[PDB]
Amino acid sequence: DVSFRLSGADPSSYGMFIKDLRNALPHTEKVYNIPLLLPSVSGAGRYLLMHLFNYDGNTITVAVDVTNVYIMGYLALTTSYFFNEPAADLASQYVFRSARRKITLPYSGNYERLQIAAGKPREKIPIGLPALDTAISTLLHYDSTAAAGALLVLIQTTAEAARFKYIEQQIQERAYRDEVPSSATISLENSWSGLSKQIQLAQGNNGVFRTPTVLVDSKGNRVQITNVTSNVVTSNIQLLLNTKNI
Ligand SMILES: *[C@@H]1O[C@H](CO)[C@@H](O)[C@H](O)[C@H]1NC(C)=O
Repeated sequence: DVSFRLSGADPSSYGMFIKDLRNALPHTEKVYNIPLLLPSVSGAGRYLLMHLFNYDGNTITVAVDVTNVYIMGYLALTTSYFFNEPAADLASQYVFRSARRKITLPYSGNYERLQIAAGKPREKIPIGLPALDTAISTLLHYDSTAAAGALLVLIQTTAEAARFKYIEQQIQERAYRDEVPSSATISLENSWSGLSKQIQLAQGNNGVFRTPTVLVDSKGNRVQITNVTSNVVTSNIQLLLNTKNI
């Protein structure tokens, strides 16, 4: 368990939640000083439970695969909800078995299918701590269209912030006012797998990527990352997806 309370939340307590989230993910090595997530984990140890409390103190518990930071499903009162995909179905064998009923959401967890279900891309969905409080409250009342948008908010404010310090900082800036994610934020989210792969390939290649990774920077400009000396590698990314899962 890691925990976050929106009641009384500020940039510091959110920082501590994101720190806790990162520290709960097991790893045996660092690659260029960045934790390398495990190739796999067998049984219930695969999944971390995040306890989130909205402002009024209602709670959901979110199940996260510790090898890839993917949200598999969540529990809200006595009802469990899982994405419609095999990994989630497998997770439902291990978490929230005490739920009185289990609902399978009518989409998978990937951004493309979530955006379809929600009626909108995530460029247009404001994120922040208030949006996170809203998302928690939404997931309490099954509505599958509303839940898709809530889940885009949740994934970005939790998993994506764990992966990148820049995104954590973006959410901290939106502690008391939501705002659509920066282009750079979207870019990083979409590049995580690729960055993770190229950082791993750079080991044995003198710190140079085999294939450059294109990102958008904080001013809106398209930039190529070619090696591990980039600030994206030294001072941004916090977790690497294992190339075994790429
Ligand atoms: C790698 O990227 C840096 C930016 O960090 C750039 O200035 C430099 O020319 C590149 N160095 C190598 C060894 O490719």
